[PDB]
Amino acid sequence: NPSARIMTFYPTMEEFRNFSRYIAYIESQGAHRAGLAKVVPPKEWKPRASYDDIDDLVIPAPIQQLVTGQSGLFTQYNIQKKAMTVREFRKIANSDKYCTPRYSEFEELERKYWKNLTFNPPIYGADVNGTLYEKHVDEWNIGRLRTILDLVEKESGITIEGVNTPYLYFGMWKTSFAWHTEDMDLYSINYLHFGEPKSWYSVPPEHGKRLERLAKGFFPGSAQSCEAFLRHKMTLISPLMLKKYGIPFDKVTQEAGEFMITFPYGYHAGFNHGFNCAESTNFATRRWIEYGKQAVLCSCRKDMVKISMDVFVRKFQPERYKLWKAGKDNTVIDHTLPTPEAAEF
Ligand SMILES: CN(c1ccccc1)c1ccc2c(c1)CCC[C@H]2CNc1cnccc1C(=O)O
Ligand code: NI
Ligand SMILES: [Zn+2]
Repeated sequence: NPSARIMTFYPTMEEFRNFSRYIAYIESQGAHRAGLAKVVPPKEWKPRASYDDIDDLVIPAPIQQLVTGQSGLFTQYNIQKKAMTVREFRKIANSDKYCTPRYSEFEELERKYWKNLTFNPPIYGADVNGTLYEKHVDEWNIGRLRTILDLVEKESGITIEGVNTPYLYFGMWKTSFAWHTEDMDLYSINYLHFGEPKSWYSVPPEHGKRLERLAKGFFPGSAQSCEAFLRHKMTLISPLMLKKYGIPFDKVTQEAGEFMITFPYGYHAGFNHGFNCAESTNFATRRWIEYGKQAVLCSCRKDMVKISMDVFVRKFQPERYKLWKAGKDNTVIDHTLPTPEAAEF
């Protein structure tokens, strides 16, 4: 993938069943270079029979997304509103006040998002704990992907909501997610259960540092008081700004029934087209371990997610454990490289 453009894959039912193995495969195809890949599941697979019995699902902490700024540079402040059900949410989303404007191509809707994101602030039903997968679905179950990320819970005994457990997100037109990589520069998996699309921007990991330098240059204050301020998930930057400042990036639109995968150190941002629900969690591979050792963490809030790397270094890099404990392991990540489990392909 030497254009490092976002790739789309259409696995057969038989490639689909082994999760970590399909991640290994898409990386043998270079999919990680772009930091984001789409995986369209085989036509007959479905995580759940239907979605008409969730109207009474509670969204404990929904957020109103106030955005402030100009000239394609913005800050998103996420204001916690009272508890509300899926029904109350859908009805707000589908109301004349919040529903999707007229468009006849993505590009038009993109211009409206960037022209209108600081007006009429939407509500996003984000960070809801739960899965919408039926108890019995065994393929790509966000609730139990069975990757090595599982050592945190199984060996360290630590539960981190949204990271090693699943989150649901109820979107409405113009709800957004700011530029970030995942906690600890993990992978993530994102499945759009139903509703209108979700659009994504990605920066290849091999160019992530340029995006940090851009953002640092634009938010010098933010940058002095924290080493990884983008991890606050409050910074929006338009594709025109990226283009203007020579930041390589791609876009893709995710439709209902499709997975998106983000890769370690893959910066992304994006917005929902209308009423929808996505499910997400983080996951790892062998390659991730080094990103975990090297990830640059929020130096400013007492609350942020940090995973102790010891369990992974003892198990998988036993030979380097003391070097590492001794600040002396200094491997350099080559972002172009597939995870070792890719060797078979
Ligand atoms: C600001 N913030 C905060 C973090 C720590 C402590 C206090 C606040 C925070 C944290 C998380 C989020 C938001 C805001 C804004 C809405 C969305 C989610 C991110 N959503 C995605 C991420 N990657 C990919 C896709 C999506 C998506 O929406 O589909
Ligand atoms: Ni993310
Ligand atoms: Zn911080």
